Amino acid sequence: TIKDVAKRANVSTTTVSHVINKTRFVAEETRNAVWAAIKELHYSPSAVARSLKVNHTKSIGLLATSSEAAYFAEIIEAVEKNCFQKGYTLILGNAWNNLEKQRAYLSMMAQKRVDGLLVMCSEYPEPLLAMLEEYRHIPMVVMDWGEAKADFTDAVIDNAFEGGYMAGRYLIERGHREIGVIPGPLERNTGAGRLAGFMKAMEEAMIKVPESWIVQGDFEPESGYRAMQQILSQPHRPTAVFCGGDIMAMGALCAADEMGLRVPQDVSLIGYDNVRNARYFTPALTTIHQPKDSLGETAFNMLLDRIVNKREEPQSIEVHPRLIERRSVADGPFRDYR
Amino acid sequence: TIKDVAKRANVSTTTVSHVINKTRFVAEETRNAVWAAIKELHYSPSAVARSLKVNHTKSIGLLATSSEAAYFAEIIEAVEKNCFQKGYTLILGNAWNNLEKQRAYLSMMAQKRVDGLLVMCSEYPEPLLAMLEEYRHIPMVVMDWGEAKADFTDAVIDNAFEGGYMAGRYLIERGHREIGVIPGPLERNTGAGRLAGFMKAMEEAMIKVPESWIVQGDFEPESGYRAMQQILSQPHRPTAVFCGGDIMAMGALCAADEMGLRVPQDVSLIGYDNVRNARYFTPALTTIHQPKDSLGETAFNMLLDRIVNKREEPQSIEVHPRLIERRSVADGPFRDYR
DNA sequence: TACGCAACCGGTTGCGT
DNA sequence: TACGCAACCGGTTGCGT
Ligand code: HPA
Ligand code: HPA
Repeated sequence: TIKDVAKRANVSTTTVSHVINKTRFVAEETRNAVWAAIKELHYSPSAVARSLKVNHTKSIGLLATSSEAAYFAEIIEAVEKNCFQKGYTLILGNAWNNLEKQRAYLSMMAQKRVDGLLVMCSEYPEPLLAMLEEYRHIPMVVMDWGEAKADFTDAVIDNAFEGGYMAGRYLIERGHREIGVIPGPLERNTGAGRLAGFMKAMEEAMIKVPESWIVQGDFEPESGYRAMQQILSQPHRPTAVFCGGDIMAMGALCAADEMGLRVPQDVSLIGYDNVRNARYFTPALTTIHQPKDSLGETAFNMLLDRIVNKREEPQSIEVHPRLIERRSVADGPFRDYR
Repeated sequence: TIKDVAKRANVSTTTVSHVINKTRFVAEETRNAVWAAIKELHYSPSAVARSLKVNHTKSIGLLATSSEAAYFAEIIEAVEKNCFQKGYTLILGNAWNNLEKQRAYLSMMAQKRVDGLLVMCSEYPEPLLAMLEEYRHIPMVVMDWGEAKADFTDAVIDNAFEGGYMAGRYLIERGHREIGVIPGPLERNTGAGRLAGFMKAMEEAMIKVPESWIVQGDFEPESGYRAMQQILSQPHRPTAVFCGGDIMAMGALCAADEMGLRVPQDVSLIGYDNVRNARYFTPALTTIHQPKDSLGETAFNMLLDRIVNKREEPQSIEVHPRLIERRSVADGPFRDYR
């Protein structure tokens, strides 16, 4: 069809091309005509054709886990913003922590020849670890590890441990010593990592956590509900609870409110993430905030660099968590004796 | 590089091709060799090359509004599931109710030659209306109108009005007559349409809504907060409130809980959407459920048809809302006198 | 000066033998 | 029998004049 343009315009296609991409001088008269031709013709230049030659699709691929979850959703929205802002196009792909689906997506992505890859697969078993290496060639950044797990990629690191520690302390310095914890999957960073940041704080203060007091979540509200309830269901119950993430948290508030417990009056809750609506949680949630947006843009940019500046050596940027004080935590028994 | 394969395998590329796409018989010996060549070679066949010839990218484009919002997010997750399941690849693009960004996305999409388009732009002014026609050629379904607004597209319709009516009735039949309403943007379907479904129910019951009692929302929690609060801030206040959507609702619960009002004891709230976590709202939200998942898959399929079965005539499928009874509504003053 | 020739990017496919 | 020739899909670009 570029041919149809050149022809209506009575010029070559090389010409037609150059005008469309402002790539070498062209007479006005000339320029005009092509524009008109492109116009009456209702012309849209194919990018697949163009891509075939130039050797880049100008589109990036997000090999995500799931996309509804507030946490995820929020990052993604970020990343898209950035792609759009720099001409990139986004391919959102969710493997749902499934290898098979992951190999698949990875393969379609390669075939569609994505300029780069953004990886958020939550859990990284050896198998997934290996597959990814099989594509070192396509440039990529893993956005969700605690520390760099491989040399063939870029990594953006969150400091989940120092976030976990932050959560513990606050609890501590506010009067508590009988604390519970609902962590997320241990097979994750935001799971294991947040937990241990928290646990160090406890060891530091000679506070021990009764195992009947730590209940595994999966980052979903329901798991929050079930844990909160299994915790407050006990003879002896804590005065404060540290919840792995905001959504599961919001599920801990429900349960407590269902056994007519009071937050923060009967139980204080500290969450983790600082999702867009935690302030409108009830009560408004106190939690550790993860810079999700800088998490996103910071990832793009590392990619873009590898893409453009053709970098070869892996990089790793750290991002920082921070405390957001709301109204779901209350002083505890030991406040004044400090 | 297909050439490099053919060569290592000592056969033609036509051959190499046919084996890779099981498109005509090939000797085993032959088949094997190519597989081996593809292998040692670590071969990934380009789809852009392939697309160039076959004339289809095998990828669809979502011209969305925003993607963090639970409602949206949930649909999207749906749609992706379906694309993946039928080989399609997804391009998520959010125009944020901005024409300029919309023209842009639309254009990149055309250029990248998407097999079809899924449209969710919330508001459709004449301008946006026109641009879309400029692409009748690319096959598309609008997933968010109340009734079909143009002949050059497919439409999936939700029945927002009969959802709005449902919400009113329940309120009514539960004892209420002093009701308020926080609608979403009137420039939308889920805004205007839900409102009027609701208002008919009221007219039907000689119930009038004091204008100081209807407060505009924007589907965001904060707008929920501000409205709830502007409503209960009055001398004379309603006994029940109908909220345009679940997230704004969850923001209405916060405020009420902040002026120490009681839900549903001091105010009953009926929401709209049935988002994944409304059950874990506090109290667990009573609301009208929109089949979001069937909303998604039902859209794909209309597209896929137009794509595959090359249909030309616009279609329109209707989907149905339904009541989900939770614990945020309580009997009202007139219950027994009915 | 301002522009055109023609080869190539990596696959697919209609005819052949 | 099982397979190869070569033209084409729609652009881009190094040399020319
Ligand atoms: O691994 C995770 N999954 C879901 N939500 C999360 N929020 C923090 N970490 C996670
Ligand atoms: O237009 C809308 N926008 C956001 N959320 C929504 N939920 C229902 N309708 C809408």
